[PDB]
Amino acid sequence: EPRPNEECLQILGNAEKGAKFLSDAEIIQLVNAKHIPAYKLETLIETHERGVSIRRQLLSKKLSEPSSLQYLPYRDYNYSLVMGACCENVIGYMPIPVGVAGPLCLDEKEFQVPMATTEGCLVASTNRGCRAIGLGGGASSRVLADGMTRGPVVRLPRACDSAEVKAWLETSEGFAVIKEAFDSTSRFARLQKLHTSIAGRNLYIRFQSRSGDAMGMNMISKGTEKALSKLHEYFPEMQILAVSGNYCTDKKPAAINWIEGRGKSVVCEAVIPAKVVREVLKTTTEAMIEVNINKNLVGSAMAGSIGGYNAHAANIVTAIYIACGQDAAQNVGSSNCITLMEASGPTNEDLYISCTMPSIEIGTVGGGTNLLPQQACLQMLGVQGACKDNPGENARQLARIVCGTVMAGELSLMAALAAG
Amino acid sequence: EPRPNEECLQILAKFLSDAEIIQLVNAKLIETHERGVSIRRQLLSKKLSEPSSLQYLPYRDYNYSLVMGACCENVIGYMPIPVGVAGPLCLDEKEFQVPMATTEGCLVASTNRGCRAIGLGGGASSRVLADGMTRGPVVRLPRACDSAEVKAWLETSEGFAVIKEAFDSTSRFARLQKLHTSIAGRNLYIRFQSRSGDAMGMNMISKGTEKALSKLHEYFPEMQILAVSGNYCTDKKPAAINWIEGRGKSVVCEAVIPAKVVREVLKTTTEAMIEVNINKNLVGSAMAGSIGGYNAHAANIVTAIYIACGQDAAQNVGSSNCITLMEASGPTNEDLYISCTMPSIEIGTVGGGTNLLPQQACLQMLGVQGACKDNPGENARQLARIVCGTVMAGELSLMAALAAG
Amino acid sequence: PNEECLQILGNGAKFLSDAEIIQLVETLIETHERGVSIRRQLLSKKLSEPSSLQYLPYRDYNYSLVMGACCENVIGYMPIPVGVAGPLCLDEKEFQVPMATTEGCLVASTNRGCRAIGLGGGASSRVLADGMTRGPVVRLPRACDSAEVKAWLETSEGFAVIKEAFDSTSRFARLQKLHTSIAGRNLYIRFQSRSGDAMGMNMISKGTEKALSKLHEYFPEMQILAVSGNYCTDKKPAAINWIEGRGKSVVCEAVIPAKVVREVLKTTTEAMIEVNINKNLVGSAMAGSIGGYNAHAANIVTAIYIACGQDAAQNVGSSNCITLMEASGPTNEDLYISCTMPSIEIGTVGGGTNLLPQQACLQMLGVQGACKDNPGENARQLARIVCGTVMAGELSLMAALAAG
Amino acid sequence: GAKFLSDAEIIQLVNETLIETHERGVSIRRQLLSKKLSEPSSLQYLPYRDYNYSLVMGACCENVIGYMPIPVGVAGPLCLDEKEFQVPMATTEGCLVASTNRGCRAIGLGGGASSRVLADGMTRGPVVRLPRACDSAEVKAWLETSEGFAVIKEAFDSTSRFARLQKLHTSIAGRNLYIRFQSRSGDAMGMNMISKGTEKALSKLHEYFPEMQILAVSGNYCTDKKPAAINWIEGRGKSVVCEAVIPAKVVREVLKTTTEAMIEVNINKNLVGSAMAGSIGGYNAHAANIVTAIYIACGQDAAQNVGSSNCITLMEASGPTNEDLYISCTMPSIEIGTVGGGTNLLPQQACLQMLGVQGACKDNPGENARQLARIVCGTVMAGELSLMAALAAG
Ligand SMILES: CC(C)c1c(C(=O)N[C@H](CO)c2ccccc2)nc(-c2ccc(F)cc2)n1CC[C@@H](O)C[C@@H](O)CC(=O)O
Ligand SMILES: CC(C)c1c(C(=O)N[C@H](CO)c2ccccc2)nc(-c2ccc(F)cc2)n1CC[C@@H](O)C[C@@H](O)CC(=O)O
Ligand SMILES: CC(C)c1c(C(=O)N[C@H](CO)c2ccccc2)nc(-c2ccc(F)cc2)n1CC[C@@H](O)C[C@@H](O)CC(=O)O
Ligand SMILES: CC(C)c1c(C(=O)N[C@H](CO)c2ccccc2)nc(-c2ccc(F)cc2)n1CC[C@@H](O)C[C@@H](O)CC(=O)O
Repeated sequence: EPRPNEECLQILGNAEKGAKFLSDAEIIQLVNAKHIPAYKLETLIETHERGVSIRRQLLSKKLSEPSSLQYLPYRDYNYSLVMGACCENVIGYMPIPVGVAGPLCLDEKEFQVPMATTEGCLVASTNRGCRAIGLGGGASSRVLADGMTRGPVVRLPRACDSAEVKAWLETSEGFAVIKEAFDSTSRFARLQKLHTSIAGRNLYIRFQSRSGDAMGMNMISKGTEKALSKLHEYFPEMQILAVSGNYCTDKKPAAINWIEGRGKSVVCEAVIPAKVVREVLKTTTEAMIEVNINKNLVGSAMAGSIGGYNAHAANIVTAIYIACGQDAAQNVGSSNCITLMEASGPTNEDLYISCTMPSIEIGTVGGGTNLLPQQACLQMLGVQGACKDNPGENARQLARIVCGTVMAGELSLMAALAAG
Repeated sequence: EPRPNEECLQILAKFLSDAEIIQLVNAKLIETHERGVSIRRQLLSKKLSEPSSLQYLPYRDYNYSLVMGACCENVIGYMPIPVGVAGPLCLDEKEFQVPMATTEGCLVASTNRGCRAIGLGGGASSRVLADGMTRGPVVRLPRACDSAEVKAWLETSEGFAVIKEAFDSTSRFARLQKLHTSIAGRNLYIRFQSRSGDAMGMNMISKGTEKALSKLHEYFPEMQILAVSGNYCTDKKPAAINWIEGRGKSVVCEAVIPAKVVREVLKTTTEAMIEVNINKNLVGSAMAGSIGGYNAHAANIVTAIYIACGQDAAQNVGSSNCITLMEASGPTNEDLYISCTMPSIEIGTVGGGTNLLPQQACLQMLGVQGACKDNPGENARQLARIVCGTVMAGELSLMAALAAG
Repeated sequence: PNEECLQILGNGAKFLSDAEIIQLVETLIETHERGVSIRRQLLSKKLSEPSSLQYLPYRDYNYSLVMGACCENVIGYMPIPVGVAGPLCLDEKEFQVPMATTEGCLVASTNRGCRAIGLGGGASSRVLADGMTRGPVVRLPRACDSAEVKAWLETSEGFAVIKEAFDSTSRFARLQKLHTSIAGRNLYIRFQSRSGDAMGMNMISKGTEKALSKLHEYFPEMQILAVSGNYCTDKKPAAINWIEGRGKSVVCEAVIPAKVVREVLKTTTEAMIEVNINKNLVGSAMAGSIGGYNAHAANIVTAIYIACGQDAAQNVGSSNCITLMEASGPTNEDLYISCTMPSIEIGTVGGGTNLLPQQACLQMLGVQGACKDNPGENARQLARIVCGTVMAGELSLMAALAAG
Repeated sequence: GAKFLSDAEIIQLVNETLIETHERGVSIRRQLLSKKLSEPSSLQYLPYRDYNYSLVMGACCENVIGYMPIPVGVAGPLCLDEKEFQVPMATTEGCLVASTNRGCRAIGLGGGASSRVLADGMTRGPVVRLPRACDSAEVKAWLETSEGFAVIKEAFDSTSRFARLQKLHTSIAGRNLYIRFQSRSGDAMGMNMISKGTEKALSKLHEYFPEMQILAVSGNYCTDKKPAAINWIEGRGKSVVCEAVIPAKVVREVLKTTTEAMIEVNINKNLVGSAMAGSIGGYNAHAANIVTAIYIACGQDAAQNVGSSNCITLMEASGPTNEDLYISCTMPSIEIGTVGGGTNLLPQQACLQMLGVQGACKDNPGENARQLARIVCGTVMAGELSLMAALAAG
């Protein structure tokens, strides 16, 4: 029997009763009367799972089809780590199939690479690329740079004033003061040379710094706030218009990420014997190079691409990112890649391949990497959490694995297009 | 208990044990699909440096029937992505509860705040401006003089009619629009474009493209199909051609937020919002050398909806293309007009990950699951409008947070 | 005098002296050259060094065709050295290409590239498209309204009305399919049309003004914000010109025998291909280039443009070029080269092509003025010559870079 | 020997240095050229007599058959940094000089413009190649150390007095390494000076990495005379900014428009319009018109208008009543000089002398080139003001 709303408020308020005594229908009555907020259903109710169940029932009534959420799962999931960290207004979870592609022979080691995707043939094709690399002695990679960025926009009264601030940041003394404020916000914060650009009285400042094993967006944002506050002391007429003025650039296509790099800049390479190209990849070295020149270079050129000189790097990046608790929206910039191919060896029949990815935004701590299922996929690769002995080594290793797996995916798709 | 290799083969699955099946694989089929995943996980665990790595990677009680031979291979489980709800989104005199699969804290709550501002301001209106998935093969003739001849042939009415007949014959939803061609010496990049009903249409347009190129091969036997995709589509890479010509659904959305609502809900002013939009989304993206990235975080919303609704999440590269504009509005010039224009939303409600039941639950929330029989492509066009509208909600909230500081 | 100078001017200016007219301070003065002299004297007193104008020439130049047409506030002319590179063997013909430049070695290097092409059987070119553009921005009250205008222009009926207004302005005004693009309540409309032998910026601007007035009849709430909303795009870098084309889209090609690559170009075919891939494709890609997949197309375009009375500011878009190179022939030692230039903005009538010195350089190439029997043939031929000469320039410079 | 022989004697012998005199050498080359043209009378109105060919031969042009007169107009005074400039503009486009002159008048009545040079450094961007990507990565890291950069900086700076190497920018593409050398070049544009420093620098780098192959001294990473995002973001040559405030009264009477109309056209044309067109660095009306006209008049490399005209034009409301028009133009890659190339010729030096920037500034190296870059940016702003007013007024 559904009790009145006045009586239900007294039971929940009591210390030795709680929501346990109230029913499903009674809690739904309190939320609709604005006594209890729907987004705090986890804290008020005895368990996290029951809070999600109540929000699903509230949502179902609003929908045109009441049984819409029937096959959206929610039970037996660890909501404790998601609440107040990863998601709000939670109505369940979305299971994404995870396949394995390996072994990927990279830097004299072997990796079993997890790939969360619903695209048919993606895992198996990437697996074929790994097999070709394995029979060809393996791949080698190098991290060329490491530093997450934030690109605020500030505004001085005049262009003459903004020019003065740019010159001030360029002196050794001015940069030293701003570096002191930036680095004071975190243990891993080490500010590199600034990258500034004027647009009239506007000034776009590109802060860059390592962030341990974190992706580092929040850490670099906090350091940027303290740095601009210190700059405000020397220039009180400056106005911080936005902590992100799209000069970072985060989650949008931008030539600045392609040229300067953002996060981890990485390069991989391998040599596939002529026999391996024929038997595994069902093509030739000559055919692979001709498709790479006219698709990945000339084709992308005709399309007006900036940073998209590859076949499907975004497929591999997105799959690994979802599996390993990364920010999947950062696939925009993280998938930037140029794939090159040429002839090699004594008879000029072997296929040299390289992929260069200047802006892989990645981390093994914080965000979705705090969740246990996501940590399982990181644990496969041996990069879960922060490396204490060498800060940033786990995040750098994951970036190398992404670049190497992208190269495996490039080998297989380009071989499929060449053979027809 | 473990039997020899000879005794295990004569019996062979249900009779044998889990330990015996592992011995058969290493020596150099399964009853249920769930059991097949379990055997793959045990073999994988021995190869890893930490054998208990897959402990918290779930796999049991998941419907693998629709995944095997369709969506994923070498399957070792599934990855649960938390789904949240942001709504109601008042769009075209309707109300939508938008599912958002993400692990970024505050994304769903912030998008929900943007929805609240739109709802208190009378709502949003959107229009689909274009619709047509593309494929951009590269072919090659002996000379540039020959590739020019093929370009001119495709430009004639009768030449285009022959290629359109071959293309449209592959599917009942296939309707070939005007071709866009581009020469690079003896190379010729042909951009086929066509509606695909409610499907995203990559497989449908690829099939029509192969038949179209085969027909072109009859008139020009010296032509060589180098690649069915020559990166002129362009699929899953940044490209100005998608920005200018469009790819999939081109969409526009708009709303007017009362000055009262900008102050109380968004904690800012209309003047501050316009100033940040001009200097971040236009001038800022311009200084960064952006093509199509004239927005705050469209990619966050696109990606979250895409994962929840069984889309190709890798297509967020081009689908996130967006320009966000803001100006003063109303009789006192204090209200905030906002528009978002997304020329290349690549989306669908049939095929791929939308065949799975959990993904279909999120599509069913929006009322766009499956193929619309009475009006082909209506559900896919509706989902594209919902994405553009939710992106606009996300733009309002994030831009308000940046302006306020 | 002071008062007497005004009375004589009422009747003429020939009776008054140079110092008298300056005391007071085009149509007032009798001759055109005399008007330039008085303007130079007034300017000299304003300069910190009045002797600056000493070596800027002005006498004995035909100012009749420049006044009220090509330049204002004229104080003389700037002599640009003109050299000749050729013969350029193009489409079974031979061309002597004039090149106005002050860059040392440019003409001689381009001349070497021509020599390589000529010993290898010659080049062949094709015009792929033709149509100058104008890209206005209009504005409707809402995005729902701008979408209504876009759909209306896309129908056969709505396009027919706008095409009729556009085509009524000029003989050569023939409107091709429109290319529109929405940005909220804004609508950017790309009008395109051939323009005979003229570059066609004034002709397409007149057709666009009439087209937007006719569009306002059907949509009275529409506001023409600007006749150019940078969607053309004219004289700025833009991916739309690269993809859709602007003016003449052209391609050239040639096979250079292996012997010619060694003796004339002092390099090999293999060396040339490796530099082309890693400089013009990969190098330009790393630099974030849109349409700049070449060595120095801009050098050749600019030089020919100044010599032949073109708008040299249009080298921004006209120099768009992708240069490709691969192995060729039975032994795979011959060098196949092609250049593709999708947006050569060019003309042989109007503007600086009305001046006699500029017409001399056009007459060398056989493309001066309008082709009567085949309208647009002279402008198309000049675009083919530009693309062919660019290819000559690519061959020589790329060979110099490969050899080190 | 050559002086005694007639014009007709040398021409019939065939069917540079031997002629001795310059003008007669151009005359003989015109006659040989005439017999190859379908219309030999084409050269009639192409002038050549009475021109100083002494500075052109072996410096600026080859196979010379005359000169091309380009009309030069004057737009001014341009009130810039408490000074006044009469800006020469070589063009054949009707109304360009007069429109630019109107923009100068609007700036003059509004108190004048102010400019600042933000950066200075011509670049060359060679491509080198190591055997593997691991090797090219090693060279990148070596150049990034303080000791490695010091050795390369020593070889670069030894080639010239003005050669002072700045921080290198490198980019890997597999086994390729693209290295962007940058340095001031006094008052010269500096393409020749930076190329010589780059050659000696790569030779020193080869001592430490002998398997390195210099594929090309320019690998299109400079980037010279092609559109490139690297020039827009990092700058090339002179990076400059200008600004001015135009009173509401001046916008109405001189420019025939309003401040509100000018800002709306600038937002929707120069920002949103250029954005829709897929532009990188083309956020302006016609900076290229002004850059090209000044460049041809002042002996610059006109082909460098590709990168030099990169410009973003911004406009907003200003003043107490918010009715005045603030304008700014930012041009990050003005490639320019007042010594070398076409600036060696006397007519071109006349136009440089009008602006007071001809030749090399002895007391302050690079001051004349910097001043001319400020004048270009300021004149571009005048051109932006006038054309934008014409479009706004319809
Ligand atoms: C990525 C998967 C794997 C793939 C493959 C592929 O790799 N196939 C090989 C050979 O069958 C393979 C090998 C082992 C196991 C299974 C399959 N072929 C295609 C494909 C389809 C239609 C079409 F018209 C062009 C390519 N795709 C989908 C391509 C898309 O995800 C990005 C693509 O569109 C990006 C681009 O190339 O522009
Ligand atoms: C949208 C999310 C949640 C968000 C918000 C945000 O929406 N905040 C408001 C106010 O707190 C809010 C309102 C209701 C509920 C919860 C939170 N503020 C930031 C943020 C952080 C640091 C920083 F330096 C710049 C912005 N972010 C991260 C956005 C990023 O994913 C793309 C962003 O980096 C793209 C860009 O603007 O460049
Ligand atoms: C075309 C001109 C003449 C040229 C040549 C050239 O053609 N040289 C050959 C040498 O055999 C030649 C042949 C016959 C007659 C005379 C000279 N070599 C260079 C050059 C200089 C320095 C340097 F570091 C990189 C190239 N340049 C300057 C080109 C520039 O205007 C655009 C260039 O910067 C575009 C680019 O490649 O990025
Ligand atoms: C600057 C020149 C002179 C100019 C002017 C101009 O300045 N006009 C004013 C008012 O009449 C004026 C003031 C004083 C003296 C003489 C004339 N109006 C146009 C023009 C023509 C057609 C058309 F459809 C759009 C504008 N143009 C041509 C500009 C072109 O070279 C680049 C332009 O196309 C770049 C662009 O805006 O996209």
